Parts: sequence; C-alpha cells; structure tokens
Amino acid sequence: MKSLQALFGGTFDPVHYGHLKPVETLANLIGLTRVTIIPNNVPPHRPQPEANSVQRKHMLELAIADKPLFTLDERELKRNAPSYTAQTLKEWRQEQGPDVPLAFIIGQDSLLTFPTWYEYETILDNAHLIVCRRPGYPLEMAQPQYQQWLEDHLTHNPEDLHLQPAGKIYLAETPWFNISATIIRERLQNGESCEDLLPEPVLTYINQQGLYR
Ligand SMILES: [Xe]
Ligand SMILES: [Xe]
Repeated sequence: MKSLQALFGGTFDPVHYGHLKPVETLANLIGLTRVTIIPNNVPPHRPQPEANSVQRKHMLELAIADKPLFTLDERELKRNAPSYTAQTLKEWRQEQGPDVPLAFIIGQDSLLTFPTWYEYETILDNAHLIVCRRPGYPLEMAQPQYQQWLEDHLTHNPEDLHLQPAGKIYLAETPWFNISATIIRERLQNGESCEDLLPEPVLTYINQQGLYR
C-alpha cells in the first residue's frame, strides 16, 4: 500500500505551538512522512475568526515554511458550499485512490464528543483517526452509548495505520501544551507577551499586519 497521509484541520486563529509541536512529534513517533493542513472557515451562524482566511492561510505557511513534514491545502477556504470534515475526506479518498492510507488528526478532547460534530461512521470508512494525547484525560465518550464504537475502532499498534487505508483510531503519546488561540488573541489585545506561544515568524507577521488589535 502507499505512504500514510495525515490531514489536520481547523481554523488556526492563529496557528500556535499547541497545534504544531504535538503534530511534529508524529514523524518520530509513528513514522508519519506527510501532514497536509486543511484550514477552514466558520459558518456565518457561528463566532467568526478574528483574522480572515488569507491572514490565517499566510500565518500557517509562515509556521510551516521550515518544516518538511507539512504542506497546506487551501480548498475549504475556496469552497462556497459549507465545509465538513467528511466532505474533505471523501474528496481526498477520491483524489488519492483506495490504496493510500489516510488519517485525520484530532485532539483527545474532540475525540470524546466526536459523534456530535459527526459523520464519524463515514470518516472511519474513509480514513483513520490519529489522536493527540491529552495527559490525564480518559478514553470515555461524553455519550455513554458511543463507548462501543470507540472501543471497537481503537488500536494499540501504530502499524495498522500504515497497513490499512482507513478504519482505526490510535492514541499517540504526543507531548501536550496548555496553549490556546483564544488566550493568545486576548493576550495580544491586552498587550501581554506571546513570545513563548507561537513561532516568531507568525508573531512578527501579526505585528507587521496589525492583527488581533
Ligand atoms: Xe480535514
Ligand atoms: Xe500547524
């Protein structure tokens, strides 16, 4: 089969170390050679990112410039019909073929309520789920009924991600960081230092552009 490809989505407002460092460690932990970040927008009916689509795309390219592991796909930022993880992954499966292992990266917090921002059954049909560990969190769904789904799909063997196309859920022992885009925005507006929270090229860019004012 082909080389595993992982997909990493989100709004990245802005991208920061809490998003990047855990994922970078996957190259070492499970032999992941490629991660494609697919940033998205937020539907009009929900709180909007403070930085726009082009600013958030640029900050991600700044953060990713010197990291060969990463590439960026700007489709969800160009699509007019609402974005859905399952919709992205279905297009990916189509574009890559059924012979390519595919994985979606998520945090251990989101895993627990996965069926809520669902299409879960469809996602595990199209790709694997690579879960970035949250020290101290349990592997127990918010909805006690989905515990079965979760337990049937889990794997303790990283090799399954490389030998099958989709269907598995693996908890990677990635480092974790107490950093959040929301607090960084607040600190930037409060004039507090964010030097230890995201890449210098992104922070410098933020200042040049006068973002998060
Ligand atoms: Xe994605
Ligand atoms: Xe990232």
